Amino acid sequence: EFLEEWSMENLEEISPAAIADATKIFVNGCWVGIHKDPEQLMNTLRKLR
Repeated sequence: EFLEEWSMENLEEISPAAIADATKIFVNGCWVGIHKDPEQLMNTLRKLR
């Protein structure tokens, strides 16, 4: 849930010509989206943990 309100583009609502310069987000094995700013997402997830 938290990833989807933190602006994670899903797999169905995206064009594959905008996936080269984006980070693959996995959760527990399955690929669930991409993201365009992985450091603010990363330390935000850490300070929520």
